Amino acid sequence: MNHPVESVYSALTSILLPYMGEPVPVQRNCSCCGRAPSEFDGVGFELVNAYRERVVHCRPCQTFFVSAPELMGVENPKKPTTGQKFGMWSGVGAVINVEDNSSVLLAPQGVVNKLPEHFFDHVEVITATSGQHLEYLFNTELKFPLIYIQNFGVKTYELVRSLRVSLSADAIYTCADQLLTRQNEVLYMLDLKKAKELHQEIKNYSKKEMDIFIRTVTLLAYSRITPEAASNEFKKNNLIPLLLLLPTDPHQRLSILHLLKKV
DNA sequence: GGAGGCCAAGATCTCAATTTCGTACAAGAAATCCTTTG
Ligand SMILES: [Zn+2]
Repeated sequence: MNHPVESVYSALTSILLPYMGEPVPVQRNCSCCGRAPSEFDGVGFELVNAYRERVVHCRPCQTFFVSAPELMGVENPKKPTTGQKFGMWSGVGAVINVEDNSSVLLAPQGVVNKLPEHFFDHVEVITATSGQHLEYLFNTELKFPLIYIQNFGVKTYELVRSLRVSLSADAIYTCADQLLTRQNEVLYMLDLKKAKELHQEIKNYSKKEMDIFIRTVTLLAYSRITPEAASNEFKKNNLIPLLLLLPTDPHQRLSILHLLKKV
Protein backbone atom coordinates (compact mmCIF):
# COMPACT_ATOMS: atom_id res chain seq x y z
CA MET A 1 0.00 0.00 0.00
CA ASN A 2 2.33 2.74 1.27
CA HIS A 3 5.13 2.11 -1.23
CA PRO A 4 6.46 4.30 -4.07
CA VAL A 5 4.99 2.26 -6.91
CA GLU A 6 1.47 2.35 -5.46
CA SER A 7 1.29 6.15 -5.55
CA VAL A 8 2.45 6.44 -9.15
CA TYR A 9 0.06 3.64 -10.12
CA SER A 10 -2.93 5.35 -8.53
CA ALA A 11 -2.07 8.80 -9.86
CA LEU A 12 -0.82 7.96 -13.36
CA THR A 13 -1.20 4.33 -14.46
CA SER A 14 -4.76 3.86 -13.20
CA ILE A 15 -5.88 5.07 -16.64
CA LEU A 16 -5.44 1.53 -17.97
CA LEU A 17 -7.54 -0.03 -15.19
CA PRO A 18 -9.80 -1.73 -17.81
CA TYR A 19 -6.86 -3.37 -19.60
CA MET A 20 -5.31 -5.81 -17.09
CA GLY A 21 -8.09 -8.14 -15.98
CA GLU A 22 -8.53 -9.70 -12.60
CA PRO A 23 -5.50 -10.57 -10.41
CA VAL A 24 -4.44 -14.08 -9.37
CA PRO A 25 -3.69 -15.33 -5.82
CA VAL A 26 0.08 -15.61 -5.44
CA GLN A 27 2.48 -16.95 -2.82
CA ARG A 28 5.76 -15.24 -3.79
CA ASN A 29 7.01 -11.67 -3.60
CA CYS A 30 6.58 -9.41 -6.62
CA SER A 31 9.78 -9.86 -8.60
CA CYS A 32 9.40 -6.39 -10.12
CA CYS A 33 9.27 -4.19 -7.00
CA GLY A 34 10.47 -6.90 -4.60
CA ARG A 35 8.32 -6.13 -1.57
CA ALA A 36 6.60 -8.89 0.37
CA PRO A 37 3.21 -10.40 -0.59
CA SER A 38 1.80 -9.33 2.79
CA GLU A 39 1.08 -5.87 1.32
CA PHE A 40 -0.53 -7.28 -1.86
CA ASP A 41 -3.48 -8.77 0.07
CA GLY A 42 -2.39 -12.13 -1.38
CA VAL A 43 -3.22 -11.24 -5.01
CA GLY A 44 -0.92 -10.69 -7.96
CA PHE A 45 -0.59 -10.89 -11.73
CA GLU A 46 1.45 -13.74 -13.14
CA LEU A 47 3.39 -12.97 -16.31
CA VAL A 48 6.10 -14.25 -18.63
CA ASN A 49 8.50 -11.67 -20.03
CA ALA A 50 10.39 -11.57 -23.32
CA TYR A 51 13.14 -13.66 -21.67
CA ARG A 52 10.77 -16.53 -20.71
CA GLU A 53 10.83 -15.93 -16.95
CA ARG A 54 7.83 -16.47 -14.68
CA VAL A 55 7.46 -13.14 -12.85
CA VAL A 56 4.75 -11.98 -10.45
CA HIS A 57 3.78 -8.31 -10.72
CA CYS A 58 1.48 -6.74 -8.17
CA ARG A 59 -1.43 -4.47 -9.10
CA PRO A 60 0.61 -1.23 -9.32
CA CYS A 61 3.59 -3.00 -10.93
CA GLN A 62 1.76 -4.99 -13.61
CA THR A 63 0.51 -1.73 -15.15
CA PHE A 64 4.00 -1.11 -16.55
CA PHE A 65 3.59 -4.16 -18.84
CA VAL A 66 -0.02 -3.72 -20.02
CA SER A 67 -0.77 -3.33 -23.73
CA ALA A 68 -3.61 -0.82 -24.25
CA PRO A 69 -3.29 0.43 -27.85
CA GLU A 70 -6.85 1.81 -27.79
CA LEU A 71 -5.75 4.07 -24.90
CA MET A 72 -1.96 4.37 -25.27
CA GLY A 73 -1.75 4.37 -29.07
CA VAL A 74 0.64 2.25 -31.12
CA GLU A 75 4.30 2.36 -30.11
CA ASN A 76 5.82 0.55 -33.12
CA PRO A 77 3.79 0.27 -36.37
CA LYS A 78 5.54 -3.02 -37.18
CA LYS A 79 3.55 -4.54 -34.27
CA PRO A 80 0.16 -2.77 -34.27
CA THR A 81 -1.40 -4.97 -31.58
CA THR A 82 0.98 -3.87 -28.78
CA GLY A 83 0.60 -0.23 -27.79
CA GLN A 84 2.78 1.97 -25.64
CA LYS A 85 3.67 0.45 -22.27
CA PHE A 86 4.50 2.48 -19.17
CA GLY A 87 7.48 0.22 -18.53
CA MET A 88 8.85 0.55 -22.08
CA TRP A 89 8.78 4.34 -22.56
CA SER A 90 12.28 5.75 -23.09
CA GLY A 91 12.74 9.50 -22.84
CA VAL A 92 9.32 9.95 -21.18
CA GLY A 93 9.00 11.12 -17.59
CA ALA A 94 6.28 12.18 -15.20
CA VAL A 95 5.64 14.10 -12.00
CA ILE A 96 3.14 12.53 -9.60
CA ASN A 97 1.62 14.49 -6.72
CA VAL A 98 0.94 11.77 -4.16
CA GLU A 99 -1.19 13.78 -1.72
CA ASP A 100 -3.32 15.06 -4.60
CA ASN A 101 -2.82 11.69 -6.35
CA SER A 102 -2.52 13.49 -9.70
CA SER A 103 0.03 13.07 -12.48
CA VAL A 104 1.52 15.19 -15.25
CA LEU A 105 3.30 13.36 -18.07
CA LEU A 106 6.46 14.84 -19.63
CA ALA A 107 6.63 13.14 -23.02
CA PRO A 108 8.44 14.30 -26.18
CA GLN A 109 6.51 15.44 -29.22
CA GLY A 110 6.82 12.05 -30.93
CA VAL A 111 5.17 10.19 -28.06
CA VAL A 112 2.48 12.88 -27.81
CA ASN A 113 1.78 12.36 -31.51
CA LYS A 114 1.55 8.61 -30.96
CA LEU A 115 -0.86 9.06 -28.06
CA PRO A 116 -4.59 9.16 -28.98
CA GLU A 117 -6.99 11.88 -27.92
CA HIS A 118 -8.57 9.66 -25.26
CA PHE A 119 -5.26 9.47 -23.38
CA PHE A 120 -5.11 13.19 -22.61
CA ASP A 121 -8.56 13.13 -20.99
CA HIS A 122 -7.28 11.03 -18.07
CA VAL A 123 -3.68 12.31 -17.84
CA GLU A 124 -2.50 15.83 -18.60
CA VAL A 125 0.48 15.70 -20.96
CA ILE A 126 2.91 18.53 -21.71
CA THR A 127 5.28 18.16 -24.64
CA ALA A 128 8.84 18.10 -23.29
CA THR A 129 11.94 16.24 -24.44
CA SER A 130 14.40 14.52 -22.10
CA GLY A 131 16.31 17.78 -21.60
CA GLN A 132 13.14 19.83 -21.05
CA HIS A 133 12.02 17.93 -17.94
CA LEU A 134 14.23 20.20 -15.85
CA GLU A 135 12.68 23.27 -17.49
CA TYR A 136 9.20 22.18 -16.41
CA LEU A 137 10.39 21.30 -12.90
CA PHE A 138 12.16 24.64 -12.45
CA ASN A 139 9.51 26.90 -13.95
CA THR A 140 6.36 25.21 -12.63
CA GLU A 141 5.37 25.29 -8.96
CA LEU A 142 5.90 21.72 -7.80
CA LYS A 143 3.75 20.25 -5.02
CA PHE A 144 5.41 17.93 -2.51
CA PRO A 145 5.52 15.06 -1.64
CA LEU A 146 5.93 13.96 -5.26
CA ILE A 147 7.40 11.13 -7.32
CA TYR A 148 9.47 12.49 -10.22
CA ILE A 149 10.25 9.84 -12.83
CA GLN A 150 12.78 11.16 -15.33
CA ASN A 151 13.09 8.19 -17.71
CA PHE A 152 10.51 5.41 -17.68
CA GLY A 153 13.03 3.56 -19.82
CA VAL A 154 12.79 -0.16 -20.44
CA LYS A 155 14.28 -1.57 -17.20
CA THR A 156 10.99 -1.59 -15.34
CA TYR A 157 12.38 -3.52 -12.37
CA GLU A 158 15.14 -0.99 -11.77
CA LEU A 159 12.64 1.82 -12.33
CA VAL A 160 10.29 0.59 -9.62
CA ARG A 161 13.19 -0.13 -7.28
CA SER A 162 14.45 3.43 -7.89
CA LEU A 163 11.18 5.23 -7.11
CA ARG A 164 11.51 7.54 -4.10
CA VAL A 165 9.11 10.17 -2.78
CA SER A 166 10.49 13.71 -3.03
CA LEU A 167 9.32 15.21 0.25
CA SER A 168 10.40 18.78 -0.60
CA ALA A 169 12.26 20.87 -3.16
CA ASP A 170 15.56 20.51 -1.28
CA ALA A 171 15.84 16.93 -2.56
CA ILE A 172 13.93 15.78 -5.65
CA TYR A 173 14.74 12.14 -6.45
CA THR A 174 14.87 11.46 -10.19
CA CYS A 175 13.81 7.95 -11.22
CA ALA A 176 15.67 7.33 -14.48
CA ASP A 177 15.10 3.52 -14.74
CA GLN A 178 18.64 2.97 -13.36
CA LEU A 179 18.73 1.12 -10.04
CA LEU A 180 18.93 3.80 -7.34
CA THR A 181 21.66 2.35 -5.16
CA ARG A 182 22.94 4.37 -2.23
CA GLN A 183 26.08 4.96 -4.33
CA ASN A 184 24.38 6.68 -7.27
CA GLU A 185 21.53 8.73 -5.83
CA VAL A 186 23.83 11.76 -6.11
CA LEU A 187 23.41 11.42 -9.89
CA TYR A 188 19.62 11.12 -9.43
CA MET A 189 19.12 13.68 -6.62
CA LEU A 190 18.13 17.19 -7.76
CA ASP A 191 18.08 20.12 -5.31
CA LEU A 192 15.53 22.44 -6.92
CA LYS A 193 15.84 24.84 -3.97
CA LYS A 194 19.59 25.37 -4.36
CA ALA A 195 19.31 25.58 -8.14
CA LYS A 196 16.48 28.09 -7.74
CA GLU A 197 18.42 30.36 -5.39
CA LEU A 198 21.50 30.12 -7.61
CA HIS A 199 19.37 31.05 -10.62
CA GLN A 200 17.87 33.97 -8.71
CA GLU A 201 21.30 35.31 -7.76
CA ILE A 202 22.89 34.62 -11.18
CA LYS A 203 20.94 37.53 -12.67
CA ASN A 204 23.45 39.90 -11.05
CA TYR A 205 26.26 38.50 -13.26
CA SER A 206 26.95 39.21 -16.92
CA LYS A 207 26.35 36.61 -19.61
CA LYS A 208 30.10 36.50 -20.22
CA GLU A 209 30.67 36.10 -16.48
CA MET A 210 27.98 33.41 -16.50
CA ASP A 211 29.59 31.40 -19.30
CA ILE A 212 32.95 31.81 -17.54
CA PHE A 213 31.57 30.55 -14.22
CA ILE A 214 29.82 27.56 -15.79
CA ARG A 215 32.84 26.51 -17.84
CA THR A 216 35.24 26.95 -14.91
CA VAL A 217 33.08 24.92 -12.54
CA THR A 218 32.51 22.22 -15.16
CA LEU A 219 36.23 21.89 -15.86
CA LEU A 220 37.00 21.83 -12.14
CA ALA A 221 34.37 19.16 -11.48
CA TYR A 222 35.99 17.19 -14.32
CA SER A 223 39.51 17.97 -13.04
CA ARG A 224 40.48 19.61 -16.34
CA ILE A 225 41.70 22.83 -14.69
CA THR A 226 43.72 23.08 -11.50
CA PRO A 227 41.91 24.45 -8.42
CA GLU A 228 44.28 27.43 -8.39
CA ALA A 229 43.26 28.29 -11.95
CA ALA A 230 39.56 28.04 -11.11
CA SER A 231 40.07 30.16 -7.99
CA ASN A 232 41.90 32.78 -10.06
CA GLU A 233 39.05 32.80 -12.58
CA PHE A 234 36.43 33.21 -9.85
CA LYS A 235 38.36 35.98 -8.08
CA LYS A 236 39.06 37.88 -11.30
CA ASN A 237 35.39 37.58 -12.34
CA ASN A 238 34.02 38.17 -8.81
CA LEU A 239 32.29 34.77 -8.83
CA ILE A 240 32.94 34.02 -5.14
CA PRO A 241 29.29 34.05 -3.94
CA LEU A 242 28.29 31.67 -6.72
CA LEU A 243 30.90 29.16 -5.59
CA LEU A 244 29.81 29.69 -1.98
CA LEU A 245 26.30 28.66 -3.08
CA LEU A 246 27.53 25.56 -4.94
CA PRO A 247 27.61 22.16 -3.22
CA THR A 248 31.05 20.78 -2.46
CA ASP A 249 30.13 17.60 -4.33
CA PRO A 250 31.37 17.83 -7.95
CA HIS A 251 28.63 15.56 -9.30
CA GLN A 252 25.93 17.69 -7.71
CA ARG A 253 27.70 20.73 -9.15
CA LEU A 254 27.50 19.16 -12.60
CA SER A 255 23.83 18.24 -12.12
CA ILE A 256 22.79 21.73 -11.02
CA LEU A 257 24.85 23.29 -13.81
CA HIS A 258 23.13 21.02 -16.34
CA LEU A 259 19.85 22.23 -14.86
CA LEU A 260 20.97 25.87 -15.02
CA LYS A 261 21.99 25.79 -18.68
CA LYS A 262 18.57 24.30 -19.51
CA VAL A 263 16.51 27.07 -17.89
C1' DG B 1 0.79 -25.99 -32.50
C1' DG B 2 3.35 -24.54 -29.04
C1' DA B 3 8.03 -23.15 -27.83
C1' DG B 4 12.71 -21.48 -28.23
C1' DG B 5 15.95 -18.01 -31.03
C1' DC B 6 17.13 -13.83 -34.47
C1' DC B 7 16.09 -9.71 -35.89
C1' DA B 8 13.98 -4.76 -35.86
C1' DA B 9 11.96 -1.10 -33.67
C1' DG B 10 11.09 1.94 -30.16
C1' DA B 11 11.61 9.62 -27.79
C1' DT B 12 15.29 12.70 -28.53
C1' DC B 13 20.29 14.43 -26.31
C1' DT B 14 24.38 14.48 -23.60
C1' DC B 15 29.88 18.28 -23.22
C1' DA B 16 35.48 18.10 -21.03
C1' DA B 17 39.60 18.91 -24.54
C1' DT B 18 45.67 17.73 -21.70
C1' DT B 19 53.55 19.86 -22.67
C1' DT B 20 59.95 15.76 -21.42
C1' DC B 21 64.03 12.02 -12.87
C1' DG B 22 69.69 12.43 -10.38
C1' DT B 23 75.60 15.55 -11.26
C1' DA B 24 80.53 13.99 -8.61
C1' DC B 25 81.21 11.31 -3.77
C1' DA B 26 85.63 8.51 -1.37
C1' DA B 27 90.00 6.18 5.36
C1' DG B 28 93.16 3.25 8.01
C1' DA B 29 95.13 -1.62 6.93
C1' DA B 30 97.96 -7.66 5.53
C1' DA B 31 99.35 -5.62 2.92
C1' DT B 32 101.58 -8.52 -1.45
C1' DC B 33 103.92 -4.35 -1.15
C1' DC B 34 108.27 -5.80 -1.98
C1' DT B 35 111.52 -4.76 -2.69
C1' DT B 36 114.41 -2.22 -2.62
C1' DT B 37 119.03 -2.08 -1.42
C1' DG B 38 122.29 -5.83 -3.38
ZN1 LIG C 1 5.38 -4.97 -7.55
